[PDB]
Amino acid sequence: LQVTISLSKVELSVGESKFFTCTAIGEPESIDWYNPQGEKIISTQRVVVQKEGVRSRLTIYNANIEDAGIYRCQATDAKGQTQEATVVLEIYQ
Amino acid sequence: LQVTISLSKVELSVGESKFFTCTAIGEPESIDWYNPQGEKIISTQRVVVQKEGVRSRLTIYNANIEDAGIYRCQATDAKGQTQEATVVLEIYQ
Repeated sequence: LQVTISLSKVELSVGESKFFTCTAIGEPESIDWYNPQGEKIISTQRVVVQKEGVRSRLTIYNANIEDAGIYRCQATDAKGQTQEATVVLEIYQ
Repeated sequence: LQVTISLSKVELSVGESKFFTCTAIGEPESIDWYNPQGEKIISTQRVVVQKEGVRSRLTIYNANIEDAGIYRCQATDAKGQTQEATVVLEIYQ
């Protein structure tokens, strides 16, 4: 048994910060995050991704109105086949 | 491959409404939601749970300050063994 609670869309207020956990059940080889502009997110000082085994944590710090958009988590097994989940970030104020 | 994005805690504003999706990967026989007071949630007019196959959707409508708390999703395989995930609901304003 693996149980998860996931959300379609999350609302954030400017200045707030939140982390999202992505989980690949299977024998996933890689898990990456893609920002609402198509680009694999590389940890910065303010948006960090820390892979915690079979899970990957994207933490958005000090949110701003430009962080809005669809984020993708994308998993990859060892024969190069992918699978993904998307969460929608809204920024208010 | 099964991919999911889940949150530790979600903040809601009074009057707002949001749905949470719980997923049990395995051969889950049942999936139930427990409100922050320990009780299996029974669909009302305002808080509905609709089981969608291997997933269960808890929708909280017209949120109020009393909806705050920890919610549990709890899955049960056919030999009565359980497993769970918890999300934290905060209500502001």
